[PDB]
Amino acid sequence: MVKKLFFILSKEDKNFLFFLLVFSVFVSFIETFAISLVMPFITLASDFSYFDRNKYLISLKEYLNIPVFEIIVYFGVGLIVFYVFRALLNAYYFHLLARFSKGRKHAIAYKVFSKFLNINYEKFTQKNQSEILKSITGEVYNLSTMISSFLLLMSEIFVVLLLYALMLLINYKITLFLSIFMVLNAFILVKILSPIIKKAGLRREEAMKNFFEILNTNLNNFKFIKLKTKEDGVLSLFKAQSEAFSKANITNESVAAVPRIYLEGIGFCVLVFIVVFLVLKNESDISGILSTISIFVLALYRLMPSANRIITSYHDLLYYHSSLNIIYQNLRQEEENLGEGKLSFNQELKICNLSFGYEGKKYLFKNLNLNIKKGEKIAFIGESGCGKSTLVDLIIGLLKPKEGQILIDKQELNASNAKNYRQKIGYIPQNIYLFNDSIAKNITFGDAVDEEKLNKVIKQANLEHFIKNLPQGVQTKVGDGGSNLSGGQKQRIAIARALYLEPEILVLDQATSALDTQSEAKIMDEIYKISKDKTMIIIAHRLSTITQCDKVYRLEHGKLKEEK
Amino acid sequence: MVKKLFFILSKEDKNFLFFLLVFSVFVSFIETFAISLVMPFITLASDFSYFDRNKYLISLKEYLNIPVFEIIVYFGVGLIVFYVFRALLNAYYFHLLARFSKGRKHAIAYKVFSKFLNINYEKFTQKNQSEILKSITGEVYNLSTMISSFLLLMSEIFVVLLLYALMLLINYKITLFLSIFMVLNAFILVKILSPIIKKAGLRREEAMKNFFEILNTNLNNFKFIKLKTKEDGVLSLFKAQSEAFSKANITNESVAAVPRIYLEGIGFCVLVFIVVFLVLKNESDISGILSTISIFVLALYRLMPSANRIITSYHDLLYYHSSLNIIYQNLRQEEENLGEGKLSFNQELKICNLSFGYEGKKYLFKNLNLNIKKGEKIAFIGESGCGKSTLVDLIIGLLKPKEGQILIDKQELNASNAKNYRQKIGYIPQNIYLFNDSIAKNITFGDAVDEEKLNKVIKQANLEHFIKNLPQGVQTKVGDGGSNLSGGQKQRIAIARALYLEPEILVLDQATSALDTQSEAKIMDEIYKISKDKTMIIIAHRLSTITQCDKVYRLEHGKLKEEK
Repeated sequence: MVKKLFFILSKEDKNFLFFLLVFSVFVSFIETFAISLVMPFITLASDFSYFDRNKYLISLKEYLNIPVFEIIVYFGVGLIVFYVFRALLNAYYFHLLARFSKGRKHAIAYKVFSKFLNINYEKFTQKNQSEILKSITGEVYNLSTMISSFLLLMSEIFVVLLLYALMLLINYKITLFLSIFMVLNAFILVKILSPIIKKAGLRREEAMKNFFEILNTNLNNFKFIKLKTKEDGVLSLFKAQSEAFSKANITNESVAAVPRIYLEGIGFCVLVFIVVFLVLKNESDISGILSTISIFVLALYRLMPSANRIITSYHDLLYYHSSLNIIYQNLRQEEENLGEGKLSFNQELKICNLSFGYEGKKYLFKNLNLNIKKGEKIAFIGESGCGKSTLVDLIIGLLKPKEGQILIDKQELNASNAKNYRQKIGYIPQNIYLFNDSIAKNITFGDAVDEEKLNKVIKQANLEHFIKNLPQGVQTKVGDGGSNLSGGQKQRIAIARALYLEPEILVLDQATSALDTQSEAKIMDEIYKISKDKTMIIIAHRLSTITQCDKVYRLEHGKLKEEK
Repeated sequence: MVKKLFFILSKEDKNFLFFLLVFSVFVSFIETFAISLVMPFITLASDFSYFDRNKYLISLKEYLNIPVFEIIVYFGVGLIVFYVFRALLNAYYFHLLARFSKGRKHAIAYKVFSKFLNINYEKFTQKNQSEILKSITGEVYNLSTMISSFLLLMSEIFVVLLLYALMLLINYKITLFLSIFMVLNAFILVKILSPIIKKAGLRREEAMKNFFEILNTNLNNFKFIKLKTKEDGVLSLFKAQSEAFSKANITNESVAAVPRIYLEGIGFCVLVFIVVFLVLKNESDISGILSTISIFVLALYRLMPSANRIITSYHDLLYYHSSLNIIYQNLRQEEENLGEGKLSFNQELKICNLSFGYEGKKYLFKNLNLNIKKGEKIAFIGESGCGKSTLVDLIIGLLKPKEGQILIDKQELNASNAKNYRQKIGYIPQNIYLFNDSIAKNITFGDAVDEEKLNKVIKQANLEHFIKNLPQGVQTKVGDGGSNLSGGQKQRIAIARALYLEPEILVLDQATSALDTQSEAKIMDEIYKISKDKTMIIIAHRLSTITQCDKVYRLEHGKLKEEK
């Protein structure tokens, strides 16, 4: 269970979080060397005796150094300097807890999250977005506040063993009491209150997952649920998650408080009964139980949190940790920074012996071959998602062939020159999930504000007649989905976001002119004269727009053939 | 600032959280009536004197009730019964804190979140989804754990005033000390450590917002960012948020620990000055500072949390609270449960004098009139969003007219019979945000597993030839939006999710046959013979599919006219 922790925190985090245990264990010696001087400076204060008594204090007052006045000044100064050094120490030794916690929360989580970008786009498109986003958030904060209390458990147990090595080793009666009354409540809680708490924590984790994913599942299609506008759908579905997260979070945060209450109870009690046993021959009182009780109460309060944080973090480590590190070996070991190489598309692009499929799956290409010289302007009139959306995307640079090759000018561009060709093609998705911004955003997307490129693309895009019509112009709001940036605008901004990287493969990969019909007529002056410089791919199961193509591979069952 | 709190918690929560203050203030009298007996039972224990001395104990031992043996048994029993009643009370009086906190977290938040479903779909579509989802989550947990410590501040101040009303009212010297040393650190913290902490909290809130929204902004278009596959984009953008949330969360959680450290510091220091000032002839001492110091330390620890929780919750209440309750008066007061009425579409549907726009805004219709008998099968070659999506939607059942009326069989269906007509039309969005499920989900969506309806629709939908081709069939996993649930699959499932509510207005509101071209040829046997029973609306800026329509209102600048 603790493997994934030293497996998530790299050498940097390991070194700096291994020294932290030393800091907390060594500062417990300060909070037991400056805090266990209280009795001495309260018992040497009334009366001014003590130094004319006992072997130690009489062999110390016989050091003839001084009297009993300047010693109080010196001791008060060393105690306020010990307290001031204790606090000056506590600043950085409690302000590093947030560096470890919120650090990994907002360093590790980010690194591993965007680490899921080196993966093949297949499985990245074979897992719900709700699942991905719900994970990269609450689990991060949870395991962050769960890691930063699982290293305060050993410091307090070592400080308790170190408090017992002097006040119970020593002391003998307090030895038996600190080895019987600190282990008699160690099984009363960590066996009876542990399991049910763990189960509550797991139930809470599943509840959180379910909730997040469901709500985001009602989020993407805000419309059909407002088509019926069902308070049925809305209230009931959201109340599944509402009441679930309610009962779960509440039960968790309540059972989490059971520990400290039971610790206090056992403390004041296990005082009472043992006090009631021996009441017929005393006939003396003394101390010895004072310091013992104060120390065992302090230690009990310092291991109660160890217990609770254990119960909850044992439910939080099973959640992420594995699911966040294991999907980082089939996804980062993938198309990561080319492969120290690149290629050129001066000749043709041949497919040759395709044969691919999904992660299930059933093959659909099965030894398929085709070629296209750099400028052929091909088209694929087939089955879409069983033809178009699949074969054309496979033809891009993503989705490794299950038996193919694909050669750009006779160079074998497999998982090698991948990055050096991925950044060498267009897109234009017509139904593009544009993000709220200002017209020019995205447009250039990840380029820049090249103006000379911005304006030129804007005029190239047959959209200058609605951009000049805009209110703020190139900085005109877009909203998001709709958001006038629909087909007409959306797809203009799409061919434009596709002209922003320029060369050299203009795949349709969407809709033959998004929506409008004069668009295969008005963006043909962009699709057939402007775009007369390169190699264009077409996802047209329609007509018209392929009035300037050359190869029309019809993918029947179960192979392609450029009918033309 | 505390207005929105009694404005968020309804009468139920108000009554049950008003009694909580009484419970915590009255149990402080128990934790000061059972905890302040310690001295008495430790000072009457050594020696067995005391009762043969002092007016009180000698007038109490002269009660002749008993001796000094059975009294210890009785007192130990009442102390273990007071402690046991203290704990038995602490159970429910610490397990209601999670009921108030996690309750409103997972009751109030849900209620108000889905409360945003009664709103007009206009502004619900004029605000980013990232903004909506990032709010309905972290802000909920934050204000939940922020509310459940803002009511523990008055109980500890009232218990401190009640501890001072007996140990400092009384005591006189401890009166002056409890009115000077509890107010001298009350401005050292709540003026110097308050402001910067508040600013850190707000900075952290903004950071959290920015981060969440940004990451969700890279989430929706996982493709173009994998088109360039930019570790530039990925790492840099995500690192803005990473380092931001890092510094913010860490600074917040560190400065949040400043209070208790400074409280301890001031405590031991002040004690040191009180022990170092008067030290020129002592020789002899007493108590009076023991109980005083213990009590002021306990109270200081119990108001330190008051201070910190104040500093953070003052930054968390400004976040939600307002933004979560104020958008519940223009959004719930809206189309909420019809208006005790309904209507019938036995005659025609007239528009008459549209003239609508938005909240911006520049009108688009400008006095527009048109009518359509129930079965006309109309089409709008406008431009969508501004004509199709607009007119179709507006006259659909959403987006209140800015000057119109719309009559279904002469009945004025404004904001009244709305719900009784919203649940009386189709949809089919072609590019439908399909969830991750099993073919039949959604299909029926919010209906049921009507089988006789399920199978019948499935065969009606011209998709039986790919459903029978599926692996798990009607329970075939839909990937995401495909995967395999492609254009044909999506739009088949769309016309099908539209046939699931059946009658009576079959709007296109998307794509003239989504993608495929034999689809206006193969789903015409669904669009022109099956769908020969009702009134169909068409969002076709294309051709073909409107080979069976009757009115083709072309919306030029700036009005419509059924050219036909």
